[PDB]
Amino acid sequence: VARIQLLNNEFVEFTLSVESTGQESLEAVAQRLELREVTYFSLWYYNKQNQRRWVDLEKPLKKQLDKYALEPTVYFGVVFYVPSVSQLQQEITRYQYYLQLKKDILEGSIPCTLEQAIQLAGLAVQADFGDFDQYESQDFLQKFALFPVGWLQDEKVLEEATQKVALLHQKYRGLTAPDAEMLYMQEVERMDGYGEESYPAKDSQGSDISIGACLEGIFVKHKNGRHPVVFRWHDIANMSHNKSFFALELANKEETIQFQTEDMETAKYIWRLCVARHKFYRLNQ
Amino acid sequence: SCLVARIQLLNNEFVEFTLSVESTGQESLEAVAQRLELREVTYFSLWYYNKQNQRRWVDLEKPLKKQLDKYALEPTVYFGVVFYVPSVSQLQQEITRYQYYLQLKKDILEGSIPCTLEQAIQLAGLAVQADFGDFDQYESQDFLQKFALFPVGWLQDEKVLEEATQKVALLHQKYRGLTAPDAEMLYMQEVERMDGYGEESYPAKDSQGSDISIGACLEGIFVKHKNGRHPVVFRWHDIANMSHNKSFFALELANKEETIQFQTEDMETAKYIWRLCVARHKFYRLNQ
Repeated sequence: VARIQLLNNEFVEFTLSVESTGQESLEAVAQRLELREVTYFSLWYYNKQNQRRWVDLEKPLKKQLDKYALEPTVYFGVVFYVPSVSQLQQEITRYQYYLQLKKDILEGSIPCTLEQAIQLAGLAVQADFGDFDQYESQDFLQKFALFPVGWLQDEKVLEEATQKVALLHQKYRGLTAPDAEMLYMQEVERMDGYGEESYPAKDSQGSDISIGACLEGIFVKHKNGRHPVVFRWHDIANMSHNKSFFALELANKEETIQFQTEDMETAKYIWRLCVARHKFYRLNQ
Repeated sequence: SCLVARIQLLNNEFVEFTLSVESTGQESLEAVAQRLELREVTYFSLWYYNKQNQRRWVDLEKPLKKQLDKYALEPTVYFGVVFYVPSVSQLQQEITRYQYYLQLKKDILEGSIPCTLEQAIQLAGLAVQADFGDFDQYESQDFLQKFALFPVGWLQDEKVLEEATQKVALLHQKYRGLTAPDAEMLYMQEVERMDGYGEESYPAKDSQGSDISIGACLEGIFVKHKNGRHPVVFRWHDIANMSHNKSFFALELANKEETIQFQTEDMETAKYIWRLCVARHKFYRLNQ
Protein backbone atom coordinates (compact mmCIF):
# COMPACT_ATOMS: atom_id res chain seq x y z
CA VAL A 1 0.00 0.00 0.00
CA ALA A 2 3.05 2.25 0.54
CA ARG A 3 5.87 4.01 -1.30
CA ILE A 4 9.22 4.75 0.38
CA GLN A 5 12.16 6.62 -1.09
CA LEU A 6 15.40 5.16 0.24
CA LEU A 7 18.58 7.12 0.86
CA ASN A 8 19.97 5.93 -2.49
CA ASN A 9 17.00 7.82 -4.05
CA GLU A 10 15.40 4.54 -5.17
CA PHE A 11 11.64 4.21 -4.69
CA VAL A 12 10.48 0.89 -3.23
CA GLU A 13 6.85 -0.16 -2.94
CA PHE A 14 6.08 -1.79 0.41
CA THR A 15 2.93 -3.86 1.01
CA LEU A 16 2.07 -3.67 4.70
CA SER A 17 -1.10 -4.09 6.75
CA VAL A 18 -3.83 -1.48 7.10
CA GLU A 19 -3.25 -0.30 10.68
CA SER A 20 0.48 -1.07 10.74
CA THR A 21 2.56 1.45 12.70
CA GLY A 22 5.35 3.70 11.53
CA GLN A 23 7.73 1.54 13.56
CA GLU A 24 6.49 -1.56 11.69
CA SER A 25 7.15 0.08 8.33
CA LEU A 26 10.54 1.30 9.57
CA GLU A 27 11.40 -2.26 10.66
CA ALA A 28 10.45 -3.69 7.26
CA VAL A 29 12.71 -1.21 5.46
CA ALA A 30 15.51 -2.07 7.88
CA GLN A 31 14.96 -5.78 7.23
CA ARG A 32 15.17 -5.10 3.48
CA LEU A 33 18.48 -3.26 3.93
CA GLU A 34 19.77 -5.89 6.37
CA LEU A 35 20.10 -2.86 8.67
CA ARG A 36 20.46 -3.94 12.29
CA GLU A 37 20.97 -0.57 14.02
CA VAL A 38 17.54 0.85 13.27
CA THR A 39 17.29 3.19 16.26
CA TYR A 40 19.12 6.05 14.50
CA PHE A 41 16.64 6.06 11.61
CA SER A 42 13.01 6.91 10.96
CA LEU A 43 10.66 8.00 8.19
CA TRP A 44 9.42 11.45 7.20
CA TYR A 45 6.79 12.80 4.81
CA TYR A 46 5.80 16.07 3.16
CA ASN A 47 2.79 17.46 5.02
CA LYS A 48 -0.10 19.42 3.49
CA GLN A 49 2.13 22.52 3.26
CA ASN A 50 5.08 20.46 1.95
CA GLN A 51 6.96 20.83 5.23
CA ARG A 52 8.99 17.78 6.23
CA ARG A 53 7.69 15.95 9.29
CA TRP A 54 9.05 12.81 10.92
CA VAL A 55 6.40 10.15 11.45
CA ASP A 56 5.07 9.20 14.87
CA LEU A 57 6.59 5.72 14.91
CA GLU A 58 4.22 4.50 17.64
CA LYS A 59 1.02 5.20 15.69
CA PRO A 60 -0.60 3.71 12.57
CA LEU A 61 1.15 5.14 9.51
CA LYS A 62 -1.71 5.12 6.98
CA LYS A 63 -3.88 7.37 9.13
CA GLN A 64 -0.97 9.80 9.54
CA LEU A 65 -0.52 9.98 5.76
CA ASP A 66 -4.25 10.07 4.96
CA LYS A 67 -4.61 13.04 7.33
CA TYR A 68 -1.38 15.08 7.06
CA ALA A 69 0.50 14.03 3.92
CA LEU A 70 -0.16 15.41 0.47
CA GLU A 71 0.82 12.07 -1.07
CA PRO A 72 1.39 8.64 0.53
CA THR A 73 5.19 8.69 0.18
CA VAL A 74 7.62 8.47 3.10
CA TYR A 75 11.38 8.96 3.13
CA PHE A 76 14.04 6.95 4.97
CA GLY A 77 16.50 8.99 7.00
CA VAL A 78 18.55 9.64 10.11
CA VAL A 79 16.47 11.03 12.99
CA PHE A 80 19.13 10.72 15.73
CA TYR A 81 22.60 12.06 14.84
CA VAL A 82 25.60 10.72 16.80
CA PRO A 83 28.49 12.94 17.93
CA SER A 84 30.97 10.39 16.56
CA VAL A 85 30.13 7.97 13.75
CA SER A 86 32.64 5.50 15.19
CA GLN A 87 29.75 4.66 17.49
CA LEU A 88 28.02 3.03 14.49
CA GLN A 89 28.91 -0.64 14.66
CA GLN A 90 28.15 -2.21 11.27
CA GLU A 91 29.15 -1.24 7.75
CA ILE A 92 25.55 -1.18 6.52
CA THR A 93 24.66 1.33 9.25
CA ARG A 94 27.68 3.44 8.33
CA TYR A 95 26.83 3.33 4.62
CA GLN A 96 23.26 4.49 5.21
CA TYR A 97 24.50 7.22 7.55
CA TYR A 98 26.97 8.23 4.82
CA LEU A 99 24.21 8.54 2.22
CA GLN A 100 22.23 10.74 4.66
CA LEU A 101 25.21 13.06 5.38
CA LYS A 102 25.78 13.44 1.61
CA LYS A 103 22.12 14.47 1.25
CA ASP A 104 22.48 16.97 4.12
CA ILE A 105 25.39 18.52 2.21
CA LEU A 106 23.62 18.44 -1.16
CA GLU A 107 20.45 19.95 0.30
CA GLY A 108 22.33 22.63 2.22
CA SER A 109 21.11 21.61 5.69
CA ILE A 110 24.84 21.51 6.48
CA PRO A 111 26.30 24.56 4.70
CA CYS A 112 29.76 24.29 3.20
CA THR A 113 32.27 26.59 1.60
CA LEU A 114 33.58 25.89 -1.91
CA GLU A 115 36.79 24.58 -0.34
CA GLN A 116 34.79 22.27 1.92
CA ALA A 117 32.70 21.02 -1.00
CA ILE A 118 35.92 20.23 -2.91
CA GLN A 119 37.52 18.29 -0.04
CA LEU A 120 34.32 16.35 0.60
CA ALA A 121 33.86 15.61 -3.09
CA GLY A 122 37.38 14.17 -3.16
CA LEU A 123 36.61 11.57 -0.51
CA ALA A 124 33.14 10.86 -1.88
CA VAL A 125 34.31 10.10 -5.42
CA GLN A 126 36.83 7.60 -3.99
CA ALA A 127 34.07 6.05 -1.87
CA ASP A 128 31.57 6.03 -4.73
CA PHE A 129 33.72 5.16 -7.77
CA GLY A 130 36.83 3.43 -6.44
CA ASP A 131 40.35 4.28 -7.51
CA PHE A 132 40.87 7.16 -9.94
CA ASP A 133 41.14 6.26 -13.63
CA GLN A 134 42.26 8.84 -16.18
CA TYR A 135 39.75 7.50 -18.72
CA GLU A 136 36.77 7.14 -16.37
CA SER A 137 37.51 10.62 -14.99
CA GLN A 138 37.22 12.26 -18.43
CA ASP A 139 34.08 10.24 -19.14
CA PHE A 140 32.61 11.49 -15.87
CA LEU A 141 33.05 15.09 -17.05
CA GLN A 142 30.47 14.25 -19.76
CA LYS A 143 28.02 11.90 -18.01
CA PHE A 144 27.45 13.84 -14.80
CA ALA A 145 28.00 17.11 -13.01
CA LEU A 146 30.20 16.97 -9.94
CA PHE A 147 28.59 19.92 -8.12
CA PRO A 148 24.84 20.56 -7.65
CA VAL A 149 23.38 22.45 -10.58
CA GLY A 150 23.29 25.87 -8.94
CA TRP A 151 26.41 25.89 -6.76
CA LEU A 152 29.09 27.05 -9.25
CA GLN A 153 27.65 29.25 -12.03
CA ASP A 154 31.08 30.49 -13.13
CA GLU A 155 32.61 28.35 -15.85
CA LYS A 156 36.28 28.79 -14.93
CA VAL A 157 35.58 28.37 -11.20
CA LEU A 158 33.70 25.13 -11.87
CA GLU A 159 36.58 23.85 -14.02
CA GLU A 160 39.31 24.53 -11.44
CA ALA A 161 37.13 23.14 -8.65
CA THR A 162 36.54 20.00 -10.71
CA GLN A 163 40.25 19.62 -11.50
CA LYS A 164 41.05 20.01 -7.78
CA VAL A 165 38.61 17.21 -6.95
CA ALA A 166 40.31 15.07 -9.60
CA LEU A 167 43.73 15.69 -8.02
CA LEU A 168 42.36 14.75 -4.59
CA HIS A 169 40.79 11.60 -6.07
CA GLN A 170 44.20 10.48 -7.38
CA LYS A 171 45.75 11.15 -3.95
CA TYR A 172 43.20 8.80 -2.33
CA ARG A 173 44.19 5.76 -4.46
CA GLY A 174 43.90 2.59 -2.37
CA LEU A 175 41.27 3.82 0.10
CA THR A 176 38.48 1.25 0.41
CA ALA A 177 34.91 2.52 0.16
CA PRO A 178 34.17 1.99 3.91
CA ASP A 179 37.36 3.88 4.88
CA ALA A 180 36.66 6.76 2.47
CA GLU A 181 33.07 6.94 3.76
CA MET A 182 34.32 7.09 7.36
CA LEU A 183 36.78 9.88 6.55
CA TYR A 184 33.97 11.72 4.74
CA MET A 185 31.62 11.38 7.74
CA GLN A 186 34.37 12.36 10.18
CA GLU A 187 34.73 15.66 8.34
CA VAL A 188 30.94 16.31 8.05
CA GLU A 189 30.50 15.58 11.81
CA ARG A 190 32.74 18.59 12.72
CA MET A 191 30.83 21.02 10.44
CA ASP A 192 28.47 23.62 11.83
CA GLY A 193 24.90 22.53 11.27
CA TYR A 194 25.62 18.81 11.70
CA GLY A 195 22.92 17.20 13.81
CA GLU A 196 20.80 20.37 13.99
CA GLU A 197 17.10 20.64 13.17
CA SER A 198 15.61 24.13 13.53
CA TYR A 199 12.13 25.70 13.48
CA PRO A 200 10.80 29.28 13.48
CA ALA A 201 9.40 30.72 16.71
CA LYS A 202 9.12 33.89 18.79
CA ASP A 203 10.56 34.38 22.28
CA SER A 204 8.59 35.82 25.20
CA GLN A 205 9.37 39.37 23.98
CA GLY A 206 7.96 38.87 20.46
CA SER A 207 11.36 38.68 18.76
CA ASP A 208 11.88 36.26 15.88
CA ILE A 209 14.10 33.28 16.76
CA SER A 210 15.19 29.89 15.50
CA ILE A 211 14.90 27.05 18.02
CA GLY A 212 15.77 23.40 17.67
CA ALA A 213 17.71 20.39 18.88
CA CYS A 214 21.48 19.98 18.57
CA LEU A 215 24.01 17.44 19.85
CA GLU A 216 24.36 19.44 23.09
CA GLY A 217 20.74 20.40 23.89
CA ILE A 218 18.01 22.84 22.81
CA PHE A 219 19.34 25.93 21.02
CA VAL A 220 17.95 29.43 20.50
CA LYS A 221 19.25 31.73 17.75
CA HIS A 222 18.21 35.39 17.63
CA LYS A 223 18.38 37.45 14.45
CA ASN A 224 21.15 39.33 16.27
CA GLY A 225 23.50 36.41 15.94
CA ARG A 226 25.26 38.22 18.78
CA HIS A 227 24.34 35.62 21.43
CA PRO A 228 23.30 32.08 20.57
CA VAL A 229 22.16 30.07 23.56
CA VAL A 230 22.12 26.32 24.19
CA PHE A 231 20.21 24.67 27.02
CA ARG A 232 22.23 21.51 27.63
CA TRP A 233 20.30 18.25 27.97
CA HIS A 234 21.57 17.71 31.52
CA ASP A 235 20.18 21.12 32.59
CA ILE A 236 16.67 20.62 31.18
CA ALA A 237 14.30 19.50 33.95
CA ASN A 238 11.11 19.39 31.83
CA MET A 239 9.62 20.28 28.44
CA SER A 240 6.01 20.88 27.47
CA HIS A 241 3.66 22.06 24.75
CA ASN A 242 0.38 23.90 25.24
CA LYS A 243 -1.54 25.49 22.36
CA SER A 244 1.10 27.18 20.15
CA PHE A 245 3.77 27.29 22.84
CA PHE A 246 6.75 24.99 23.40
CA ALA A 247 8.33 25.45 26.82
CA LEU A 248 11.48 24.47 28.74
CA GLU A 249 12.04 24.16 32.49
CA LEU A 250 15.69 24.45 33.53
CA ALA A 251 17.08 22.75 36.62
CA ASN A 252 18.86 25.92 37.80
CA LYS A 253 15.97 28.33 37.16
CA GLU A 254 12.45 28.60 38.51
CA GLU A 255 11.66 30.76 35.46
CA THR A 256 10.47 28.62 32.56
CA ILE A 257 11.34 29.64 29.00
CA GLN A 258 8.47 29.88 26.52
CA PHE A 259 8.67 29.79 22.73
CA GLN A 260 5.63 30.60 20.59
CA THR A 261 5.35 28.43 17.49
CA GLU A 262 3.16 28.75 14.40
CA ASP A 263 0.59 26.13 15.47
CA MET A 264 -0.75 23.99 18.26
CA GLU A 265 0.14 21.06 15.99
CA THR A 266 3.61 22.49 15.32
CA ALA A 267 4.23 23.01 19.04
CA LYS A 268 3.19 19.40 19.68
CA TYR A 269 5.46 18.15 16.87
CA ILE A 270 8.48 20.18 18.01
CA TRP A 271 7.94 19.03 21.59
CA ARG A 272 7.76 15.40 20.49
CA LEU A 273 10.99 15.50 18.51
CA CYS A 274 12.79 17.40 21.28
CA VAL A 275 11.60 14.90 23.90
CA ALA A 276 12.71 11.97 21.72
CA ARG A 277 16.11 13.59 21.17
CA HIS A 278 16.49 14.33 24.89
CA LYS A 279 15.78 10.63 25.58
CA PHE A 280 18.28 9.56 22.91
CA TYR A 281 21.16 11.73 24.14
CA ARG A 282 20.35 10.59 27.68
CA LEU A 283 20.94 7.00 26.56
CA ASN A 284 23.73 7.79 24.11
CA GLN A 285 25.88 10.12 26.26
CA SER B 1 -18.30 -39.65 35.46
CA CYS B 2 -20.51 -36.49 35.28
CA LEU B 3 -19.65 -32.83 36.09
CA VAL B 4 -22.36 -30.18 36.74
CA ALA B 5 -20.64 -27.40 34.80
CA ARG B 6 -21.44 -23.75 34.16
CA ILE B 7 -20.74 -21.29 31.37
CA GLN B 8 -20.97 -17.52 31.40
CA LEU B 9 -21.74 -16.15 27.96
CA LEU B 10 -20.51 -12.80 26.70
CA ASN B 11 -23.82 -11.20 27.69
CA ASN B 12 -22.87 -12.23 31.27
CA GLU B 13 -25.64 -14.84 31.20
CA PHE B 14 -24.94 -18.06 33.12
CA VAL B 15 -25.92 -21.42 31.60
CA GLU B 16 -25.74 -24.75 33.45
CA PHE B 17 -25.07 -28.04 31.67
CA THR B 18 -23.74 -31.47 32.58
CA LEU B 19 -20.42 -32.76 31.30
CA SER B 20 -19.63 -36.32 30.26
CA VAL B 21 -16.20 -37.88 30.74
CA GLU B 22 -15.52 -37.81 26.98
CA SER B 23 -16.80 -34.27 26.30
CA THR B 24 -13.92 -32.39 24.70
CA GLY B 25 -13.14 -28.69 24.65
CA GLN B 26 -13.86 -28.32 20.95
CA GLU B 27 -17.17 -30.09 21.60
CA SER B 28 -18.44 -27.70 24.27
CA LEU B 29 -17.16 -24.74 22.24
CA GLU B 30 -18.98 -26.12 19.20
CA ALA B 31 -22.24 -26.24 21.17
CA VAL B 32 -21.80 -22.59 22.19
CA ALA B 33 -21.46 -21.58 18.54
CA GLN B 34 -24.64 -23.56 17.78
CA ARG B 35 -26.54 -21.76 20.56
CA LEU B 36 -25.33 -18.40 19.19
CA GLU B 37 -25.64 -19.41 15.50
CA LEU B 38 -22.02 -18.26 15.23
CA ARG B 39 -20.17 -19.32 12.07
CA GLU B 40 -16.75 -17.62 12.55
CA VAL B 41 -15.91 -19.60 15.66
CA THR B 42 -12.12 -19.67 15.23
CA TYR B 43 -11.69 -16.35 17.08
CA PHE B 44 -13.42 -17.73 20.17
CA SER B 45 -12.73 -20.33 22.84
CA LEU B 46 -13.36 -21.15 26.52
CA TRP B 47 -11.28 -20.27 29.56
CA TYR B 48 -11.42 -20.95 33.29
CA TYR B 49 -9.76 -19.63 36.43
CA ASN B 50 -7.13 -22.15 37.47
CA LYS B 51 -6.41 -23.10 41.07
CA GLN B 52 -3.97 -20.18 41.30
CA ASN B 53 -6.72 -17.83 39.98
CA GLN B 54 -5.12 -17.15 36.60
CA ARG B 55 -7.02 -17.38 33.34
CA ARG B 56 -6.32 -20.51 31.28
CA TRP B 57 -7.75 -21.19 27.83
CA VAL B 58 -8.96 -24.79 27.67
CA ASP B 59 -7.21 -27.40 25.56
CA LEU B 60 -9.90 -27.79 22.92
CA GLU B 61 -8.83 -31.25 21.67
CA LYS B 62 -8.68 -32.77 25.20
CA PRO B 63 -11.63 -33.83 27.41
CA LEU B 64 -13.10 -30.85 29.27
CA LYS B 65 -14.14 -32.54 32.51
CA LYS B 66 -10.58 -33.66 33.30
CA GLN B 67 -9.23 -30.14 32.74
CA LEU B 68 -11.65 -28.45 35.14
CA ASP B 69 -11.05 -31.21 37.68
CA LYS B 70 -7.25 -30.92 37.85
CA TYR B 71 -6.93 -27.18 37.33
CA ALA B 72 -10.14 -25.14 37.76
CA LEU B 73 -11.32 -23.61 41.03
CA GLU B 74 -14.97 -24.16 40.06
CA PRO B 75 -16.57 -25.94 37.08
CA THR B 76 -17.24 -22.63 35.34
CA VAL B 77 -15.97 -21.80 31.86
CA TYR B 78 -16.21 -18.43 30.11
CA PHE B 79 -16.87 -17.84 26.43
CA GLY B 80 -14.44 -15.29 25.02
CA VAL B 81 -12.21 -14.09 22.21
CA VAL B 82 -8.86 -15.89 22.08
CA PHE B 83 -7.65 -14.37 18.81
CA TYR B 84 -8.08 -10.60 18.56
CA VAL B 85 -8.06 -9.33 14.96
CA PRO B 86 -6.11 -6.10 14.38
CA SER B 87 -9.09 -4.62 12.48
CA VAL B 88 -12.63 -5.71 13.29
CA SER B 89 -13.46 -4.82 9.69
CA GLN B 90 -12.22 -8.34 8.81
CA LEU B 91 -15.06 -10.02 10.72
CA GLN B 92 -17.64 -11.04 8.11
CA GLN B 93 -20.91 -11.91 9.89
CA GLU B 94 -23.06 -9.59 11.99
CA ILE B 95 -23.31 -12.31 14.64
CA THR B 96 -19.51 -12.45 14.78
CA ARG B 97 -19.17 -8.68 15.14
CA TYR B 98 -21.83 -8.54 17.85
CA GLN B 99 -20.10 -11.22 19.92
CA TYR B 100 -16.80 -9.37 19.45
CA TYR B 101 -18.51 -6.16 20.58
CA LEU B 102 -19.78 -7.85 23.75
CA GLN B 103 -16.21 -9.00 24.43
CA LEU B 104 -14.62 -5.62 23.76
CA LYS B 105 -17.19 -3.90 25.97
CA LYS B 106 -16.38 -6.36 28.74
CA ASP B 107 -12.65 -5.63 28.23
CA ILE B 108 -13.39 -1.92 28.72
CA LEU B 109 -15.82 -2.23 31.65
CA GLU B 110 -13.69 -4.72 33.55
CA GLY B 111 -10.70 -2.44 33.11
CA SER B 112 -8.42 -4.74 31.12
CA ILE B 113 -8.10 -2.11 28.37
CA PRO B 114 -7.50 1.09 30.37
CA CYS B 115 -9.37 4.22 29.27
CA THR B 116 -9.73 7.86 30.29
CA LEU B 117 -12.93 9.49 31.51
CA GLU B 118 -13.49 11.09 28.10
CA GLN B 119 -12.99 7.77 26.25
CA ALA B 120 -15.26 5.96 28.70
CA ILE B 121 -17.97 8.57 28.06
CA GLN B 122 -17.52 8.35 24.30
CA LEU B 123 -17.67 4.55 24.42
CA ALA B 124 -20.70 4.44 26.72
CA GLY B 125 -22.52 6.83 24.40
CA LEU B 126 -22.09 4.44 21.48
CA ALA B 127 -22.89 1.36 23.62
CA VAL B 128 -26.11 2.94 24.90
CA GLN B 129 -27.18 3.74 21.34
CA ALA B 130 -26.25 0.19 20.28
CA ASP B 131 -27.90 -1.57 23.23
CA PHE B 132 -31.06 0.54 23.69
CA GLY B 133 -31.68 2.20 20.34
CA ASP B 134 -32.95 5.75 19.86
CA PHE B 135 -33.34 7.67 23.11
CA ASP B 136 -36.78 8.98 22.12
CA GLN B 137 -38.25 5.44 22.05
CA TYR B 138 -38.38 5.59 25.88
CA GLU B 139 -40.77 7.44 28.19
CA SER B 140 -37.75 8.31 30.38
CA GLN B 141 -34.00 7.92 29.94
CA ASP B 142 -33.95 6.61 33.55
CA PHE B 143 -32.51 3.28 32.32
CA LEU B 144 -29.03 4.89 32.11
CA GLN B 145 -29.01 4.77 35.92
CA LYS B 146 -29.60 1.01 36.12
CA PHE B 147 -26.67 -0.36 34.06
CA ALA B 148 -22.93 0.09 34.60
CA LEU B 149 -21.72 2.64 32.04
CA PHE B 150 -18.05 2.95 32.96
CA PRO B 151 -15.08 0.89 34.26
CA VAL B 152 -14.88 0.63 38.09
CA GLY B 153 -11.78 1.41 40.18
CA TRP B 154 -11.14 5.09 39.38
CA LEU B 155 -14.49 6.87 39.36
CA GLN B 156 -15.21 7.40 43.03
CA ASP B 157 -15.83 11.12 42.48
CA GLU B 158 -19.62 11.31 42.63
CA LYS B 159 -19.84 14.74 41.01
CA VAL B 160 -17.56 13.71 38.14
CA LEU B 161 -19.63 10.55 37.71
CA GLU B 162 -22.82 12.68 37.59
CA GLU B 163 -21.52 14.87 34.77
CA ALA B 164 -20.06 11.86 32.95
CA THR B 165 -23.50 10.23 33.07
CA GLN B 166 -25.16 13.42 31.81
CA LYS B 167 -22.64 13.58 28.98
CA VAL B 168 -23.42 9.96 28.02
CA ALA B 169 -27.14 10.86 27.86
CA LEU B 170 -26.36 13.86 25.63
CA LEU B 171 -24.17 11.73 23.33
CA HIS B 172 -26.97 9.14 23.18
CA GLN B 173 -29.35 11.88 22.04
CA LYS B 174 -26.84 13.02 19.40
CA TYR B 175 -26.57 9.40 18.11
CA ARG B 176 -30.28 9.06 17.33
CA GLY B 177 -30.62 7.14 14.04
CA LEU B 178 -27.29 5.29 14.41
CA THR B 179 -28.18 1.63 13.80
CA ALA B 180 -26.96 -0.99 16.25
CA PRO B 181 -24.38 -2.59 13.92
CA ASP B 182 -22.97 0.88 13.11
CA ALA B 183 -22.65 1.99 16.75
CA GLU B 184 -21.11 -1.38 17.64
CA MET B 185 -18.58 -1.10 14.81
CA LEU B 186 -17.61 2.42 15.93
CA TYR B 187 -17.32 1.15 19.49
CA MET B 188 -14.97 -1.61 18.38
CA GLN B 189 -12.91 0.54 16.00
CA GLU B 190 -12.27 2.92 18.89
CA VAL B 191 -11.33 0.11 21.29
CA GLU B 192 -9.06 -1.64 18.78
CA ARG B 193 -6.81 1.46 18.70
CA MET B 194 -6.37 1.56 22.47
CA ASP B 195 -3.21 0.44 24.31
CA GLY B 196 -3.73 -2.99 25.79
CA TYR B 197 -6.22 -4.10 23.11
CA GLY B 198 -5.73 -7.77 22.33
CA GLU B 199 -2.82 -8.02 24.79
CA GLU B 200 -2.74 -11.18 26.89
CA SER B 201 0.15 -11.90 29.20
CA TYR B 202 1.26 -14.78 31.40
CA PRO B 203 3.52 -14.75 34.61
CA ALA B 204 7.13 -15.84 34.42
CA LYS B 205 10.50 -14.72 35.73
CA ASP B 206 13.30 -13.38 33.57
CA SER B 207 16.87 -14.59 34.01
CA GLN B 208 17.52 -11.74 36.47
CA GLY B 209 14.87 -13.19 38.80
CA SER B 210 12.53 -10.27 38.15
CA ASP B 211 8.84 -11.10 37.71
CA ILE B 212 7.64 -10.38 34.17
CA SER B 213 4.52 -10.75 32.00
CA ILE B 214 5.08 -12.53 28.66
CA GLY B 215 2.80 -12.81 25.67
CA ALA B 216 2.49 -12.86 21.89
CA CYS B 217 1.51 -9.91 19.71
CA LEU B 218 1.47 -9.19 15.98
CA GLU B 219 5.06 -7.91 16.24
CA GLY B 220 6.40 -10.87 18.19
CA ILE B 221 6.89 -11.92 21.80
CA PHE B 222 6.50 -9.08 24.29
CA VAL B 223 7.77 -8.93 27.87
CA LYS B 224 6.12 -6.58 30.37
CA HIS B 225 7.51 -5.64 33.80
CA LYS B 226 4.99 -4.71 36.57
CA ASN B 227 7.70 -2.46 38.11
CA GLY B 228 7.95 -0.83 34.65
CA ARG B 229 11.58 -1.29 33.66
CA HIS B 230 10.99 -1.25 29.88
CA PRO B 231 8.40 -3.14 27.77
CA VAL B 232 10.26 -5.05 25.07
CA VAL B 233 9.17 -6.97 21.97
CA PHE B 234 11.19 -9.75 20.37
CA ARG B 235 10.17 -9.58 16.70
CA TRP B 236 8.95 -12.85 15.17
CA HIS B 237 11.50 -12.62 12.36
CA ASP B 238 14.24 -12.64 15.03
CA ILE B 239 12.86 -15.69 16.91
CA ALA B 240 14.28 -18.86 15.36
CA ASN B 241 12.49 -21.18 17.79
CA MET B 242 10.42 -21.20 20.99
CA SER B 243 10.69 -23.96 23.59
CA HIS B 244 9.20 -25.31 26.84
CA ASN B 245 11.93 -27.46 28.34
CA LYS B 246 11.05 -28.32 31.96
CA SER B 247 9.85 -25.19 33.82
CA PHE B 248 11.40 -22.88 31.15
CA PHE B 249 9.79 -21.02 28.24
CA ALA B 250 12.61 -19.81 26.00
CA LEU B 251 13.37 -17.95 22.79
CA GLU B 252 16.17 -19.25 20.57
CA LEU B 253 17.01 -15.94 18.91
CA ALA B 254 18.07 -16.05 15.28
CA ASN B 255 21.49 -14.76 14.18
CA LYS B 256 22.64 -15.23 17.77
CA GLU B 257 23.77 -17.58 20.49
CA GLU B 258 21.27 -15.61 22.59
CA THR B 259 18.61 -17.81 24.18
CA ILE B 260 16.22 -15.68 26.23
CA GLN B 261 14.95 -17.95 29.02
CA PHE B 262 11.91 -17.39 31.26
CA GLN B 263 11.16 -19.41 34.40
CA THR B 264 7.50 -20.35 34.89
CA GLU B 265 6.05 -21.72 38.17
CA ASP B 266 5.08 -25.04 36.49
CA MET B 267 6.20 -27.40 33.80
CA GLU B 268 2.50 -27.19 32.92
CA THR B 269 2.67 -23.41 32.68
CA ALA B 270 5.70 -23.37 30.38
CA LYS B 271 3.88 -25.73 28.03
CA TYR B 272 0.71 -23.62 28.12
CA ILE B 273 2.58 -20.37 27.37
CA TRP B 274 4.32 -22.13 24.48
CA ARG B 275 1.05 -23.49 23.04
CA LEU B 276 -0.70 -20.12 23.28
CA CYS B 277 2.16 -18.16 21.72
CA VAL B 278 2.48 -20.72 18.93
CA ALA B 279 -1.27 -20.59 18.31
CA ARG B 280 -1.20 -16.78 18.20
CA HIS B 281 1.80 -16.91 15.86
CA LYS B 282 -0.28 -19.10 13.56
CA PHE B 283 -3.19 -16.70 13.82
CA TYR B 284 -1.07 -13.64 12.94
CA ARG B 285 0.61 -15.54 10.10
CA LEU B 286 -2.84 -16.38 8.76
CA ASN B 287 -3.46 -12.59 8.60
CA GLN B 288 -0.70 -11.59 6.13
